[PDB]
Amino acid sequence: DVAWYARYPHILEEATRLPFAYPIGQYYDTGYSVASATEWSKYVDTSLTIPGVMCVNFTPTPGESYNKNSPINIAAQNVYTYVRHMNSGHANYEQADLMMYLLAMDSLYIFHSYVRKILAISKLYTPVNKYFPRALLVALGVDPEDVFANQAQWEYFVNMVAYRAGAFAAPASMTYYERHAWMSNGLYVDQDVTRAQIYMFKPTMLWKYENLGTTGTKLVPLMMPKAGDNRKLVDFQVLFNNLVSTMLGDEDFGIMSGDVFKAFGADGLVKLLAVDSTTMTLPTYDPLILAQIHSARAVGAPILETSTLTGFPGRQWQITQNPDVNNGAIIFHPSFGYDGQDHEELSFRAMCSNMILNLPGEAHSAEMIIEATRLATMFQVKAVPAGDTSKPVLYLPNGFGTEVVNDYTMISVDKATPHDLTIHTFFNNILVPNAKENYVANLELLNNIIQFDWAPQLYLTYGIAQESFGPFAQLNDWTILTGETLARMHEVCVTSMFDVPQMGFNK
Amino acid sequence: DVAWYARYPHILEEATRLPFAYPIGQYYDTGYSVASATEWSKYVDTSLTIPGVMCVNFTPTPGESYNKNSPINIAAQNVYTYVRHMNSGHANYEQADLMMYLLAMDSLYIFHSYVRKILAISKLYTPVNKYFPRALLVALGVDPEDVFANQAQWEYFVNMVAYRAGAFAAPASMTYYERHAWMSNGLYVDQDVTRAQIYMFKPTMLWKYENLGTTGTKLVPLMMPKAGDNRKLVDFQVLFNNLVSTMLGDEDFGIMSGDVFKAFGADGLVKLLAVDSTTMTLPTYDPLILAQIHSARAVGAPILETSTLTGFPGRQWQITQNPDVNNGAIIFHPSFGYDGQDHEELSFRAMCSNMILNLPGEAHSAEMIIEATRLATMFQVKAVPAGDTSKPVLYLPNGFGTEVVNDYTMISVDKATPHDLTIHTFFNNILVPNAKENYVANLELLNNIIQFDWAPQLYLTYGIAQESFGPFAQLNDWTILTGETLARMHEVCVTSMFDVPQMG
Amino acid sequence: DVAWYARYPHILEEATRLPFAYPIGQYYDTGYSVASATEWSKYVDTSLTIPGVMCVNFT
Amino acid sequence: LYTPVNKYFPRALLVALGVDPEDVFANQAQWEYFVNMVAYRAGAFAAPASMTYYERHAWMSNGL
Amino acid sequence: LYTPVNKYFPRALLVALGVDPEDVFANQAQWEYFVNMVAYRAGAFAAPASMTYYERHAWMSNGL
Repeated sequence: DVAWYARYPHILEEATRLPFAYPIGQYYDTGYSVASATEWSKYVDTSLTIPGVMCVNFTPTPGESYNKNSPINIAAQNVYTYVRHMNSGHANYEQADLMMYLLAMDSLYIFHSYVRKILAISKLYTPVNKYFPRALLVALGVDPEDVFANQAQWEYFVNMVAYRAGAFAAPASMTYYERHAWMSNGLYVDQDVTRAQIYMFKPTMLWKYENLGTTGTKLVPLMMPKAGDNRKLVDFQVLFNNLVSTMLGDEDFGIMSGDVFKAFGADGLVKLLAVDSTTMTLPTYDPLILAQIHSARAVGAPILETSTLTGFPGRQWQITQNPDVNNGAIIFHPSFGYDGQDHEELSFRAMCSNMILNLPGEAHSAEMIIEATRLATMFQVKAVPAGDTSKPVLYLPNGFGTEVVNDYTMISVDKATPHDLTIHTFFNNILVPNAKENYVANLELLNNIIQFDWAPQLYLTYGIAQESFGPFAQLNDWTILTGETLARMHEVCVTSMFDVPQMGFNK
Repeated sequence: DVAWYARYPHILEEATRLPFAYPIGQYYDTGYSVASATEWSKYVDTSLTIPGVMCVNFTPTPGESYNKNSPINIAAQNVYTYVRHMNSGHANYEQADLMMYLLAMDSLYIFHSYVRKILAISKLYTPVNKYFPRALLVALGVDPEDVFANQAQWEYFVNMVAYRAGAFAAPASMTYYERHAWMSNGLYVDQDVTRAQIYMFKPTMLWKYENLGTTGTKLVPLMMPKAGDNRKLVDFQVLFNNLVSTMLGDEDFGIMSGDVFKAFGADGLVKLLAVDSTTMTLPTYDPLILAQIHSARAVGAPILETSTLTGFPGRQWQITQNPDVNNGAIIFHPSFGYDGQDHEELSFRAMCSNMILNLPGEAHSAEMIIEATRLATMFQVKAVPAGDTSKPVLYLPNGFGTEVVNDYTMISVDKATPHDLTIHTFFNNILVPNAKENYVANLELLNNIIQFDWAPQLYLTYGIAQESFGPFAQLNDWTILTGETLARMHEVCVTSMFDVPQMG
Repeated sequence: DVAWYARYPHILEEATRLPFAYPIGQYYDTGYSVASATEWSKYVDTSLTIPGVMCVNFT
Repeated sequence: LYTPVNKYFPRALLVALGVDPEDVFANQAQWEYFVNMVAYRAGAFAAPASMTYYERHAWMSNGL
Repeated sequence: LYTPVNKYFPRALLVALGVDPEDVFANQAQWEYFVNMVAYRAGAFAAPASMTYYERHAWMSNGL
C-alpha cells in the first residue's frame, strides 16, 4: 500500500537486514540506547532471560474416596467380579486387595516412564536451544553429567525395570495406565515453533505398597527427587528396589498376578516396550495437554508421616483399606494446602474462590471440556483442626481427578553472572512478602511465566496490602466453574479411567 | 481414545454443558469455593473485569529535522519543483511555505477523521460487548450523551468540516495522508473474535498554522480532548474554528491550494469521507497495525509554551521555519521524556536500553520489518539543561517516524460498585512508588494489559527496589534493535511517506 | 413470539447452556447466593438429597 | 444392576432387602447355588398355576 | 524371563547356574557386552563347524 517500497526494494532490503532467531537457552544483553545511562545502574534493565522448561509436579490419585460409592470402589467391585467370579480366580483376597494391587502397578509403570524419559532426554542436543538437555535433566532431579557418563547403565536399567515389571499382570484396556504413561513420558511444546517452551510432567511421589495382614493394606507415598537434587543412577535404583521390595515376596500379589494373567490373557496386559540405543523422544505439540496445564490448579505438598503439622496430628496422604473401617472401602481422603512448613501459606486463601476455565476458540466439544479440567482442583471446606493451637490451614476438596498437581517448577537462565540455570518452584498461588527483594523477583517470575503459552493461572497475594489478585492470565472463552460441576466432571473422568472394556459385556 | 465416553455419550454431554461467551463490559463476581472464606476479606479475589479499549494517543510528526538536508526539506524541494513546473507564473511562496501548508492539511484531515470516528462509533452496538459505544466515546474524549442527544448538529458539524477542509488541495500520491487516514479511521481488534478488545488511534495534539509574516511560518500544537473530559460539540467547534481560522478565507492558502489543484489533478487529491446518518465503521482485524502497536514506544507529553520545565527554557514542540535560521529550513527536533510536571519521572530511565522488535512467525519480510517499527522511538542522549538546577530529565531521539506515541489509555470496568468505566493513562514505562495501594493497582493494570494481544511492551520500575524490570511482554521470534538501525528505518519511512512521483 | 431471540440466537444459546440430569444417589451442596450468610448457620439450607428406594414391606 | 446416573444401584436396593451387599458380591457363586437349590427344592412340589394368588405374589415380588 | 505364572523365573535358574541373581540385574549391560566379547575373542582360533561335538555341546548347554 506504500508505492515507494516497490519502486526501491533494494534500499528497503538493506535497511532492515536484522539478526532474527537468537538461540534460546543463554543470557542476552540488549545494551544501552542512551550510553550515559550507566549512572542510573539498576534503573535500566538490559537483561533478556527466556525460560525453557516448566515441569508440572503431580501425584497419581485414584480419585477422592470416602464411601463405597466412590469410582475406585465401584471399579474394585467391577474388576473383582471379572477376575474372581467370571474367570474362577482364587479366594484368598477381596476386591480392595485387587484394587490396591492394580494401583501399585500404576506407580511401577510411572517410574518406568520417568526413567525412560530421563534416558531419552539426555540424547537431545540442538544449536537453536541451549536448554537441551541439561535443564530438562535438572527439572527431573538427576545429575545431568551422570546420565552422560553412565549412559549404557541407565539404558539397561530402564530395560531391566520393564523386564522385572513383567512379573506382574495388569489390564491394558484400563485407561488409567495409558493416561499416566502418556502423561509422564512426553515433552510438550507450548506453541509449535522452532525454539518453544517445554512442558513436562514429573511425579512428586509414587505409591508404595504396604501389607498390614489383618488390619488391611496401605499405599504410602514414596518421594521422588526434586529439581535441585542431582541424583545418580544408584539413587533411582534404590528407589526402584524400595518400590518393589514389598511386592516380590508377597504371596498375595503372586496369586493376584496369576489371576489377572488368567483373566485377561497375555495380550490383554500392560506391556512396557523395550528401548534401545536409537530411541529418541521428540517434543510434540498437543493442544489437549496445554488445555490441561492451563487451568491446572495446584494442591500443595504431600503430607507425610514425619511431617510436622500443628493441630493436624494424623493427616498424611495414604490410600488405605480396612475390613473394619467403612465396611472394607478404599479410602483416599487427603488434605490440601500444605507447603512443607509448619505455618500457614496464606496465599492459599486466593484459591478459595471459584475457578475460571478458559479455552481456545469457541467450539468447546464435550471431551475437550472433560480434558481441560483434569488437573483443576477446587477447595470446598477447611479442615477441622484437632486441638486449639493450629499453625497451618488445611483444605478439603470436592473430588479430584486421577492426578493432582503439587506445584510447578520453572527452569530459566540467571540474570547475573555466570548465568547458570535457575530453579524456581511455585504454586498457582504466590505470596509476595513486604521486602525490597520480592517485588522485582516476582515481576521476573511473572514475565518468565507469560513466556509459556497456556500457562497455569496465577493468584498473587501481596502481604503489604493483605490483598490477593485473582486469575493472572489472558482469557479467551471462559466460564465460572463451581465445585459441583467440577466434581461431576471429575467423577466422569475417574469412572472412565478405571473402566476395563476387555470384559466382554454387551454394554 | 477413551472407550467409556463412547458407551455413555449422554453423561459426557450433560456433565460438560457450560455457558461460555460471557459478554465483556461487565463486572463478574466468581463467588467462593470455600464458603467460610469471607473471613479473609481481601485475600480472596472473587472479581473479574476484562478491559475493552486501548487507545494509542499519537502526535503527527514530519520526522526529525535539524537542517536543510532533512527528508522533509528534500521532500519540500521535490514537491515545490513539481508544483512550480505545472503552475507556470509568478509564485509568491517558497518550498517551505508549500510544505508547511501540506503539513497543516494533515492536521485538518486528522481532525475530520477524528470527529467522523466520533460519529461512526455512536451507532455501534453488540449485545456481547458492553463497551460499545460509550467506552470508545469516553476514550476519544467526548461526552457520549452529547453525541446521542445532539446527533443532527454533530452530523452537520462533521459534514461542514468535510466541506470546508475539502475545499483545499493535497496530493493523494503522498502516502502521509493515507497512513494518517488509515490510523485515524480505524477500529482494530487484537484477535479475530466477537468479544475482542479494541485498539484506537487518537491525536494527542494537532499542528496549528500561524503565519509569522516576515519571520516565516510556524506550526504550533493544538491539544485535543483527553479521555474522560466529557467535551461537547461546542468544544470541538472551538477546536475547528481556531484550527482553520487563519486558513479558511485566506489569499495565500487559496493560491497554494489552486497551485496544488493544477499540479495534481482532481483524481489525484485527498478525498474526505462524508457521513449520511448511516455511516458505521466496523472493527476489522489488521495484523499489520497490531505489529506497530506491539513495537510502539511512548515518548511522553508534548511540551508547550505554557509548560513549566525547570532548567529547560524554550523546549516547546514546534515545526518552525525562519528564513534567518538554518538557511530557511523546516526545523523540528522535539525533546522527549516529559510527562506534564516538574519531578523527573524516572520511569523514563527504563527506556534507555535497546528495544526488542517482537514479531510473529519465522519469516519476516522487509515491508513487515519496516512497518512494525513505525511507532518505535528510542532515546539516544540526554538533553543538556540550561542551568545548574534542573528538575526534569529530557531526551533526544535518533529520529522518529511520521507519528510518535505520547500515551496509551485503557478503558475497563470498575470492580467496585457502581461498575462504571475506569480510565488509565500510561506510557510504556510505569513507575510503582512505595505505597500499599498501588502494588495491587499495578497488578490490575498488568493483567488488564496482557488481555490485549499484541500490546506495547511494558517497563516497570519500583520505588524501594530502585530498579526497572525490562520488557514485560510474551516474546516470539524477536531481535534486539539498536539506535542506528532504527534511525535508518526512520529515514526510509519519512522518505517514503512524503514522496511524490514527479515530472520535475 | 419474541423477535429479539430470532435476531440473536447465539446469545440465547450460550446464556442458557446448563448441565441438567444430575445423578441421584449423591449429596449435592447448592452453595450460597449471599456469601455473608454463613453467619446464619442452619438458617440457610444449602443441602439437597433425593431418595431412590421405597420398599413396601408386606405380609 | 448398574447405572452411572443412579448411584443407588445396587447397594441401596440390597440394603432395603436386608442383605449385606458386600456378602453377595464376595460370595456370588454360593449365592447362585443357594438360589438354584431353592428353586430345585421348592420346584419339586406342585401348586396350580390357575390360582392367581401365586401369580400376583410373583408379580409383586419379582419386580422393580 | 519374568512371568506371572512361574515365580521361579528367573531367580531360581540364576541360582542353579551359580550366579548372584541381583548382579545380572544390576550389571546387565556389562554382562551383555562380556558375552559378545567372549564370542569376538573366540574368533582368534579356528575349529571346524561340521564336527558335531561343538554343535551338541552348544545345543545342550544353551537350552531351557
